[PDB]
Amino acid sequence: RAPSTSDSVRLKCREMLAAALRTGDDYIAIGADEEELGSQIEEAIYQEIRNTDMKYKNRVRSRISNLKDAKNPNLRKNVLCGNIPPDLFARMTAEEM
Ligand code: NA
Ligand code: NA
Repeated sequence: RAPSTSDSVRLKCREMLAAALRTGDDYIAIGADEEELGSQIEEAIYQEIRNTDMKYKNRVRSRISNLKDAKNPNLRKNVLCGNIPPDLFARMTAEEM
C-alpha cells in the first residue's frame, strides 16, 4: 500500500523502522507485515517533511526509539495490530507516545 521509493536514504529508513517493529518478536504472533508497516510509517514522515535531511532523520529516529522502548510495549503492539495507523504514528508527539 505504501508507494515504493528508489531513494537510498528512504529505503534505509524503511528497513530501520521495520527492524524496530520486530522488537520483542511480537510482530510474528500478531501476523503483522513489519516491512509494509515500516514503509507506511516512513511514507507518512516523508509526505509531511518532504526531504531526507535533519528533521526527517530525527523523526525517523524518534519513532524507532519509541518502538524499541521496553517500558512501552503496547505502543509497538498498537502499531503492529493497526490500532494506531502508521500515518498517525508518524506524527505522534512524545507525550502521545
Ligand atoms: Na523512547
Ligand atoms: Na516489555
